[PDB]
Amino acid sequence: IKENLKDCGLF
Repeated sequence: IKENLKDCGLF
């Protein structure tokens, strides 16, 4: 949801 991009490198 949020984690799959936040704990990768987006927002």
